[PDB]
Amino acid sequence: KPHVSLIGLGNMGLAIANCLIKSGCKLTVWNRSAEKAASLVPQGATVAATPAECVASSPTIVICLLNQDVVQQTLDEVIDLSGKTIINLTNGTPQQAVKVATLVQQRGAESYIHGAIMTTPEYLGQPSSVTLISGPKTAYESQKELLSSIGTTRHVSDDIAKASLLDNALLSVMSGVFEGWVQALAIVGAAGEDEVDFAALASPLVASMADQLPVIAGRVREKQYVGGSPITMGLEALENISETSRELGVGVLLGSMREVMSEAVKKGKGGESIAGLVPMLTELDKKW
Amino acid sequence: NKPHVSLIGLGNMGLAIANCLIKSGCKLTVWNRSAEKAASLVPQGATVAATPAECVASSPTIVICLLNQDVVQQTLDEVIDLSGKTIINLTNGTPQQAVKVATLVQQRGAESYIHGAIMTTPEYLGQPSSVTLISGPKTAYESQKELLSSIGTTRHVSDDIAKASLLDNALLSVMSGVFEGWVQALAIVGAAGEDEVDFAALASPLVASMADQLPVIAGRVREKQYVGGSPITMGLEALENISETSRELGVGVLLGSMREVMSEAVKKGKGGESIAGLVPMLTELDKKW
Ligand SMILES: NC(=O)c1ccc[n+]([C@@H]2O[C@H](COP(=O)([O-])OP(=O)(O)OC[C@H]3O[C@@H](n4cnc5c(N)ncnc54)[C@H](OP(=O)(O)O)[C@@H]3O)[C@@H](O)[C@H]2O)c1
Ligand SMILES: NC(=O)c1ccc[n+]([C@@H]2O[C@H](COP(=O)([O-])OP(=O)(O)OC[C@H]3O[C@@H](n4cnc5c(N)ncnc54)[C@H](OP(=O)(O)O)[C@@H]3O)[C@@H](O)[C@H]2O)c1
Ligand SMILES: C[C@@H]1CCN(Cc2ccccc2)CC1=O
Ligand SMILES: C[C@@H]1CCN(Cc2ccccc2)CC1=O
Repeated sequence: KPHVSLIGLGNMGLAIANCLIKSGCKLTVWNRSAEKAASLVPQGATVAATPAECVASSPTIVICLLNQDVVQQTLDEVIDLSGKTIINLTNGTPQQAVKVATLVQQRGAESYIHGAIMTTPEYLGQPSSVTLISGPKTAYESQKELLSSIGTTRHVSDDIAKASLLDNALLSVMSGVFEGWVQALAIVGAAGEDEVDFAALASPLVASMADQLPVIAGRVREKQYVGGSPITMGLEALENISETSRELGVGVLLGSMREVMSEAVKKGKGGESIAGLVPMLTELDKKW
Repeated sequence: NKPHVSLIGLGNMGLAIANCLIKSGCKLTVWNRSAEKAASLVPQGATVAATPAECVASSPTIVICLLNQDVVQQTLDEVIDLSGKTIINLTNGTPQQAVKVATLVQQRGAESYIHGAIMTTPEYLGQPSSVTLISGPKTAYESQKELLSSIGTTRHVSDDIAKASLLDNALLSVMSGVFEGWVQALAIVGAAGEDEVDFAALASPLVASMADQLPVIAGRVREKQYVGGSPITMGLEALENISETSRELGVGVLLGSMREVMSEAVKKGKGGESIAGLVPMLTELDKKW
């Protein structure tokens, strides 16, 4: 059986551990809270006392910690990475991926690849569950069979930072959808409506909007901001969402969207489509 | 002969309604504050009324599509007599605004008032895939159903006049969040030198995974089930990394209300809960996040 080490046994790390044991790995684990390995012990996992001991146990090291600062802290006293391949599945920024890749290279690592898991723990290991991988193609090819334990991989780039770039863009879309969905369900529930019946009404209309995301992308690329749905009109609709909510005693999200649309109107872009908001963001480092 | 219909409002959506009503065979009379927006309708046989009152006198059915319900109310200050008139109001507004305008139209003697929420853009109006939600008296809806088929498929959601606007506001909340996240995503990948169209293709099946989990979250919200494998603490860390990814590229960042409500959920002891746990954050407190 191939020896694999895993650092991190949180919600996603434990799911990774179970996938690696099911695929036939000899697994060594480490977690700050060592008790999170308990369900792995009857399955034959070994628990390392320290990160260094965990890394010493295997030639392939998978990491899945909260963030890349925690990865750097955890690898602090891991002096010898010669012969080791690092597979980092920890969310972070593009430059954080560069920082961790450089750290492990300085300690003699053979390769670093980054992955962004685009599913939740309970679906990890299913073929529909995608993980985006970035890093040298030779390293991806060497790890692809091990990685198939967690589902389908997609090699998106040889640049080690690109999985995190794409992760952050995809999680932006997901965060916006969830912000809008939480607002919608708060309104519907406070009004005495049934959330499940509402979802049956809303899901197909969301599917339609999903099919326009590509249309918007092309217009953004081509700087085409003229259409039939101007920002002034969308902002009026958002102000009515606030008031609908307030009347029901419900709080309101979507404030950054109101603020960037309001400023677009002040700047003379009120007749533009929401594509016109993209340059509002790219031209200024500001939290709206 | 062609049935007479009047339309108040010739903006982006009002002009698209006008064209649909003309294509379906109506004798259309229109009014708009900026009267020149009727110019493309005149060669098609539309009549232009001087005033809102003259527009309403011209037909038994009056469609309204104005910016907001305050503009509808300002226009109704100019319309005293709605005897023999059915009003179809397709103006976005709040549930209470719909109740108020229904009362104003009743005081003017209207036969009926129905409210509609158009859930598409102007260029798609008239397609049978395009949905408009309708609320108000079912007899009035059934009498207007053939006329309304000019703008696509209608769905009568409730006899309660406020319901189309309640559902519109909730659906537009979802759409606004989708757009907010998509603008952020496109700004990041554009600034990074990536192609937006290729990103949309890469994103397609992943956005699909996201859109199938909306009914799952709804059921969890209804049943108050907030425990899962994707805690708010972890999601908040990912959102903080979106801000820093954006800053590394010189790009601004949206999603602030989401970061704020999630931070407060952590303060209230809900950091281990799922997204569904944010819904009671909103229903328990009138606050702008
Ligand atoms: N869960 C998901 O749905 C999901 C989906 C896709 C990707 N991911 C990504 O997977 C990564 C892990 O997420 P998760 O859901 O497993 O989060 P989690 O359940 O909160 O687990 C966090 C992990 O980080 C460790 N950790 C946190 N702070 C630490 C510190 N100061 N020192 C040492 N260890 C520390 C935790 O150790 P303890 O056990 O000792 O607390 C635990 O192993 C994140 O980057 C996340 O974005 C998660
Ligand atoms: N994608 C869309 O465009 C879309 C989708 C679904 C629903 N809707 C809804 O349709 C309604 C109309 O939207 P739209 O896109 O047509 O907006 P629009 O192009 O901005 O048109 C606004 C309309 O309201 C009129 N108006 C504004 N302020 C006025 C005032 N103070 N007094 C008199 N008239 C005034 C305008 O008259 P002037 O021409 O004289 O300015 C124009 O007729 C809104 O409630 C919107 O939410 C729009
Ligand atoms: C599809 C999964 C969902 C869990 N992850 C984080 C997350 C972020 C915000 C809200 C819930 C979960 C990202 C994913 O890729
Ligand atoms: C489906 C159409 C798309 C334009 N929407 C305008 C809008 C609303 C909120 C935020 C941005 C744009 C309204 C709609 O109903």
